[PDB]
Amino acid sequence: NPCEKHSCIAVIDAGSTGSRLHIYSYDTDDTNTPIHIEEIWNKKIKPGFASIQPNSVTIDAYLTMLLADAPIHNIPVYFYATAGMRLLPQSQQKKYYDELDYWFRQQSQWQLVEAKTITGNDEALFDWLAVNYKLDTLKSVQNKSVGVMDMGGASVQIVFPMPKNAEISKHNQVELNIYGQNINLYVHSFLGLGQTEMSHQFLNSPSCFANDYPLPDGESGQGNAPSCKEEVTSLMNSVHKVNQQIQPLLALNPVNEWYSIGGISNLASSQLFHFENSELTNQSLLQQGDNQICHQQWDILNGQYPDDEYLYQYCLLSSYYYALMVDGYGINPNQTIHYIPPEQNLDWTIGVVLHRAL
Amino acid sequence: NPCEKHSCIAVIDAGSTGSRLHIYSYDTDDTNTPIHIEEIWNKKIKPGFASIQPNSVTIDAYLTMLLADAPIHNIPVYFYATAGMRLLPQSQQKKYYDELDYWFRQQSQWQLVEAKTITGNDEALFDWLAVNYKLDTLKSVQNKSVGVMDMGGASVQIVFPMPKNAEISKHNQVELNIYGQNINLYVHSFLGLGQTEMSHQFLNSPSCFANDYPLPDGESGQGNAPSCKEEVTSLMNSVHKVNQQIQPLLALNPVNEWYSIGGISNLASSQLFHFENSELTNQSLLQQGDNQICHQQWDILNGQYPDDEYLYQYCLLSSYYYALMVDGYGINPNQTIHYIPPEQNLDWTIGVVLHRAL
Ligand SMILES: [Mg+2]
Ligand SMILES: [Mg+2]
Ligand code: NA
Repeated sequence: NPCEKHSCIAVIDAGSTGSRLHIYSYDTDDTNTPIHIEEIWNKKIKPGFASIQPNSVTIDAYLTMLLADAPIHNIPVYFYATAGMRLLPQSQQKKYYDELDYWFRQQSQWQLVEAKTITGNDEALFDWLAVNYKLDTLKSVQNKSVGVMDMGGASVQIVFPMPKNAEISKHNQVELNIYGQNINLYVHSFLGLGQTEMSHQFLNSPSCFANDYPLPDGESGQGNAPSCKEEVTSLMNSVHKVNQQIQPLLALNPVNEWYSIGGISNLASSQLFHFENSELTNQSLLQQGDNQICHQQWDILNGQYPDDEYLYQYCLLSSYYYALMVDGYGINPNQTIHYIPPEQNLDWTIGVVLHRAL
Repeated sequence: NPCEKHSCIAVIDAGSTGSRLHIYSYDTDDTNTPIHIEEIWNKKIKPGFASIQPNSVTIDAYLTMLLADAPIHNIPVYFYATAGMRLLPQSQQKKYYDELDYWFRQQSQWQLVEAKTITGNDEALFDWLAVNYKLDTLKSVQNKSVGVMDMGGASVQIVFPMPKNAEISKHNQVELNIYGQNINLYVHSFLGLGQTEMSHQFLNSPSCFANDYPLPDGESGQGNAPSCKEEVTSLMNSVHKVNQQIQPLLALNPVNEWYSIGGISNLASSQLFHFENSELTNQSLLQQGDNQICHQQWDILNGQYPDDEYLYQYCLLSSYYYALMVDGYGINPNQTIHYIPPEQNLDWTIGVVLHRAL
């Protein structure tokens, strides 16, 4: 019974591919900042909140599925949506939040505090705080710079320490003081470069799929990860200018340790890829995708690995993470990238627990 | 009931943003080819079939909404999905068709003949047949080349006469004999270049939205249609290589008359754009988007035109159409593009009526 003995709050991550409810217990320090944060309940549902029809009945069914069986009810709730809602204009988002408001009113258990769409810059800030909280690097001044990448379905975030730079948009910088230390971060979010959204530009690229994979417009896969990666790079850099925006800031503000969350954790953890110590390199990721998926015969590979719904996309995703990290951000292909094990349930929502007290 | 005296079939265009049921009555000529095709019923619903969750209740609700009030039944039904379903792997699509098949087997007003996702090349063939059926150019050999463009939510098609060519993929060429004439067409569909998918790459481009439009990541619009157009061109050409694929073939097989269907018809017929004779030029489209939407103050313009859900996108759409047609396909900016009025309910489904028999 942790909430009779500690502060508890519920935070919902309403992401593009699904929603995750977390209930956290915590204590606070002499400034009322959260410490000893523990997840006491987790429930994840699909699909994305923004993908459902915005009406009375659909929203009731969704929230009921997300929330009903939660072992404790009478606590404060934060519902924060990310890139799936950001694909919609505010006028269309309002329908969702109007219905969501009404639902929390028909019940007297949950105490809805806020429900809104957060910007990609806020999501990146919470990404950094959540990871660094878990690493225990917040309470003392660090010798080393820790960067975080979050690989989502409709957006990707990157976030790292950088002193205030009045040449760069205020939207891409954040200054916080936490646990008595002053931290300055660069934040950026690329909407359209998440997994789902970017995949929709390459479904008819034979280099991006296993041999003989049936592409939608009737051609056959003929995988080749270096080729697929160059196609993805054109979207990263010719369209979004990822390189031009990010590389000069990392040159001048190098990151010593990189951590990633989001889909890359699942792929790295899957039966198809082999990585030690919950870390990878981009070079090993591209070579493994090239040999274990791109250059395999699809029907054979599909039969060997029956229980993985993302299997058909692994040539593409391997290629895409390499294009993003190496050709986009400029990270060296042999640089270690730590990824958080998916079983740990780490998303940015611990960031909300902390930042609201700051 | 016309179907007691004429052949009737139902064809459903299951597109990315909605499904449209059409019931056609027709007679046949001496070769059993349809003539005198008349739409006797139309019903359109949203959202797209691929956007719903696939289970018994949801598909029943969707199919009931689409079909249940048709004045005529006891007829064959063809359900053909397009790019919305093409975004999904066959394993996910299969769930939708298994539930759809069951729904039809559980009733007796409709005789399902086929329910399947068609390729964008099939969709392009049907786009050309539907338009030329309505122009009455199919019964006699033409001394004018007619090209057809279909602007969808997830793909765009282009299709035009081109003699059979051993160097072009067979998948991009179609030969058919109709009404005693032999017609060879080049077909192409670009998955990811439809309006909805494209627009997801540019939601944070200030050049693509009216002044001060709130972009999702917190920057402000600062519209400029030529600048937006150049951004969209990088998707067209640096990613999809539209120019390299299409321009050489139009150079060798010039089109005399261009017809467009899909979203452009709605935009051009809206209260914000002014065109006569159901035709436009790319030069005028880009000018009108630039001056009438891009360079306006968002809140002022939104207050002036409350009744149009697409208004916020019109700076981006005018620029995207120009990027697609001018920079992608090579069409001269002063060349007339005819658009079928939206009231006419012309989509490619008339092609299905004709094509079966050939
Ligand atoms: Mg996420
Ligand atoms: Mg369509
Ligand atoms: Na997309």
